[PDB]
Amino acid sequence: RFLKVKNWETDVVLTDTLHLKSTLETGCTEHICMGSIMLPVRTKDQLFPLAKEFLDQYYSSIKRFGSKAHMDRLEEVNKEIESTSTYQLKDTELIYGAKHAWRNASRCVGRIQWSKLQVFDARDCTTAHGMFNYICNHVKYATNKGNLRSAITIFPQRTDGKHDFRVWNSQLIRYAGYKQPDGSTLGDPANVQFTEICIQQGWKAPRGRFDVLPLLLQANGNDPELFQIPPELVLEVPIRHPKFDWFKDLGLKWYGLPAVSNMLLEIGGLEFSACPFSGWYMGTEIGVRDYCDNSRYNILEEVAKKMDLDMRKTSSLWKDQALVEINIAVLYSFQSDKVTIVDHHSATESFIKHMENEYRCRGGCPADWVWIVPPMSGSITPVFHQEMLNYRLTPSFEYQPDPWNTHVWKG
Amino acid sequence: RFLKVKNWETDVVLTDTLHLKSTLETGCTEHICMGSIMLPVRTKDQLFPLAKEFLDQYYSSIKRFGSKAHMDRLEEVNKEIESTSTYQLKDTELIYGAKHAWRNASRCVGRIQWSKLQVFDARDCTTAHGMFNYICNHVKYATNKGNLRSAITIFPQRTDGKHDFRVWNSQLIRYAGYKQPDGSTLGDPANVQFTEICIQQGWKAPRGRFDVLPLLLQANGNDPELFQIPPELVLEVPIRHPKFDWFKDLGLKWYGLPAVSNMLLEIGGLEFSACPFSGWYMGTEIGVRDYCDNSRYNILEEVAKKMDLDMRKTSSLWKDQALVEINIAVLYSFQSDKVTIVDHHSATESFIKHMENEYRCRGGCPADWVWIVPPMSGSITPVFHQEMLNYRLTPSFEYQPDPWNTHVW
Ligand code: HEM
Ligand code: HEM
Ligand SMILES: Cc1cc(N)nc(C[C@@H]2CNC[C@@H]2OCCNCC(F)(F)c2ccccc2)c1
Ligand SMILES: Cc1cc(N)nc(C[C@@H]2CNC[C@@H]2OCCNCC(F)(F)c2ccccc2)c1
Ligand SMILES: C[C@H](O)[C@H](O)[C@H]1CNc2nc(N)[nH]c(=O)c2N1
Ligand SMILES: C[C@H](O)[C@H](O)[C@H]1CNc2nc(N)[nH]c(=O)c2N1
Ligand SMILES: [Zn+2]
Repeated sequence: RFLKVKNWETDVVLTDTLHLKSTLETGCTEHICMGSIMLPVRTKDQLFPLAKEFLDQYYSSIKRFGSKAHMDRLEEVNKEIESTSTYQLKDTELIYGAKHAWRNASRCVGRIQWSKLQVFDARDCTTAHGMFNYICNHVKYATNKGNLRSAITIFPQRTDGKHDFRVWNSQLIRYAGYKQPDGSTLGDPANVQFTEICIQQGWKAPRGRFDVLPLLLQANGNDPELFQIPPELVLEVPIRHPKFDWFKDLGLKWYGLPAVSNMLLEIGGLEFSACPFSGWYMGTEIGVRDYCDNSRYNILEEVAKKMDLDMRKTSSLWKDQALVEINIAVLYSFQSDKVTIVDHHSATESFIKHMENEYRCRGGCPADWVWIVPPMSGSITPVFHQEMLNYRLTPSFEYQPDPWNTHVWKG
Repeated sequence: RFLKVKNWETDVVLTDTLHLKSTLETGCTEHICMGSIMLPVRTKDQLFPLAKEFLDQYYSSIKRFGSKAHMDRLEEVNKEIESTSTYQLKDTELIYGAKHAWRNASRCVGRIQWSKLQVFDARDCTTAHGMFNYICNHVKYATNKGNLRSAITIFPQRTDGKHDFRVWNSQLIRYAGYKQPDGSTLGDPANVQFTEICIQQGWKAPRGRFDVLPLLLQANGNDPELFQIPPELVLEVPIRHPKFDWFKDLGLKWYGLPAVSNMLLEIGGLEFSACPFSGWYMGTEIGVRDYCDNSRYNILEEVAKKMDLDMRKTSSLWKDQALVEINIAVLYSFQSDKVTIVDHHSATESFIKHMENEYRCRGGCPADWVWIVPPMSGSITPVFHQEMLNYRLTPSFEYQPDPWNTHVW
């Protein structure tokens, strides 16, 4: 079967065949679409088909499908599963697997970059201190003094689910949030719960607006341990505006390295519960979401006050005007400090070229429109006008619940 | 089977039970989501369960479910379908059905208004000339000198499908588009094909940038005929900016009355193929889509130039800056001329309030996030942060293909 998608701006029609390789469920049915819902141990039995499907994909990718090496590896993995109940990936397979999880990540607008990914194999890690060292090296490598390089660090896979490696932080670098007795929040309101956990675990909180959180690291199912990232490894950018000299005195800054650390990487049926990965920012992540969400730093009012906008009616579009200036400021600040960043126009235009290439060479590109369209100026980006098909391919990144909800405290 | 939707800004969680009454298919499956795809006669046998499902909901709405009058009407409609192959709605049922088609319109952000809809029953209409009169009266009533009022006009239902009433136009009021001898497009590029059909049917085109198209009306399955809406019934607004004196020199205008005329209204299995309806604009429709879509009036570049912005690099956000100014100018111009308009902040706030009402009083609210979130400033409106379930309830409005594909002349 063939599914078609149309671009309503160009009339370009693309044909998807890749969706035929999708196995997992979307949340949608013939009767209900869950496209805007954020959240819509294996037996030997379920594991070998998953392993075989992956190894088949891997061996096809290297043009060795059906070779003796391919058949030998199937046999090897089969024997390993029957005897030890799991199996280990070759380094080559792990690299291919991590690259493909990114390539398959339907919510990721940055996927033109997918084949350029530095994979740090941390499967020999055994302790939280060991995890800390690996994560420091990842941060330093990926940061590269502002010339950011995409990377992922992969810690040992799940075994019985009682020995999980987990990074408790949702991102390697984030700022603390402190709920005040008067109900106001200091710093990032998104990180209040996690900040409270770190404090409980013994973190001495500076209690300012931009305190870099410590890492909370769980190795081998043990209780998590606290570590502070060396400050000299945390590259930050003070935010200023090219025309407005008062913008700097808002006191804003942000970190240069966006690094997701709470997702689960599935490759060949194996589950990597700790697999922090990083790229570089699209400006709107910071200027639209982190700064302007009512739920986050919420700076729109203060910015519009300083611009002397007419704020007595929403129809002056004061929020929209202030929003644009804040995003100009973020991009300008990053560019001026020589820290990699991409604007939403550039990123979406590159995504469309990536997606067309994928349709030609792969027969599709699963994409989640709700996430791919930027949170400002949607329809002046080419992705707004592009029909997309969302489906789930493996290898994959999956959301997993926060560890504090499920962790068995050892004491 | 009982489903939750969470607002990620406020943490409010609502439980949807209404989706279990949903009937039609979405285009999605367990393997593939088609949420971003724009486009994802009845026999006696198919018609009666549709009639019954509708009449049950109707009698329930007026708290007379299972009453003698409920059973009597079901009986009456059954007899009528068996004997005549179709049936006629009572005026009360027609009004109820049209209001609920709007209530069920998952792509409509303006549904807080759904119960205030003026329904014009045009089922007695028999000719294209009659259609034109009804439409002028709708246009005049809905416009109301700029104080717009929501309205729908409902022409006769489909019979054997060879006698369809259709308005060939996609909206009652739209501007012509013409392909120019040097490859550019004058007017609205979206209307080039329809304008050619108008000219070849007789229309004398003025060949300007903002020529209101004539209506092409089809009655009783006949070949459509051309009528010009009286110019004095088409309220238009010159676009100016409150700060930029030069903005007026772009020579932009838009019409005040948005009136969708190409959809099919289904009520109780009955199909109203000509049912033009109108409300009032949300400003982004005009300022973001009509003016700034690359395939539409495409004015971003000219505005940005007049603002003297750095157009050399995307990262200066010149497109974004010009976009906001164009939308400020649309809203200002409508407001100054006392023509109803709503900004995207205000409209989305109202929709969230509407969703909460629908959840508490009805068990849910079908909504299509891809359409409901405005085409600019998505995440600074509250709908961006609201999970929505999309599902199809009847009575409904459905898109139908342009009739010039269907029509045999
Ligand atoms: C190279 C530059 C990259 C850019 C500009 C980029 C951009 C983005 C953006 C804007 C999002 C949506 C983020 C949000 O709204 O929270 C996203 C999501 C995502 N990205 Fe990329 N990304 C990049 C690199 C990467 C890399 C290296 C990986 C993994 C190897 C990756 C995997 C993902 C995944 C799994 C999601 C969904 C995240 C979630 O569900 O929370 N991205 N990306
Ligand atoms: C009274 C003020 C109204 C407002 C502010 C409003 C707002 C909107 C907007 C912004 C859209 C998306 C339009 C687009 O992007 O093309 C829409 C779609 C829609 N509206 Fe409403 N509307 C109003 C009245 C009505 C009425 C009176 C009806 C029916 C009686 C209605 C039914 C629909 C339908 C069926 C759609 C989807 C249209 C399509 O598929 O092309 N609306 N509305
Ligand atoms: C509920 C839920 C589900 C889910 N899948 N995901 C989340 C994290 C949310 C998504 N939206 C804001 C926040 O994500 C925060 C992290 N944003 C991505 C990034 F900046 F870290 C990044 C890393 C690497 C490359 C580019 C960018 C929550
Ligand atoms: C392909 C396709 C499918 C579909 N269902 N619909 C369309 C009309 C498109 C949608 N998006 C732009 C254009 O719609 C143009 C009409 N816009 C709505 C309105 F302005 F007429 C209006 C009426 C009443 C109240 C408020 C506003 C195309
Ligand atoms: C409810 C809705 O799905 C939710 O707010 C989504 C919308 N789109 C998004 N898109 C991106 N890139 N990141 C997000 O966090 C969200 N949030
Ligand atoms: C491909 C995508 O579905 C298409 O561009 C949609 C996106 N959201 C929209 N939303 C509204 N209100 N109107 C539209 O025409 C569209 N177009
Ligand atoms: Zn879906």
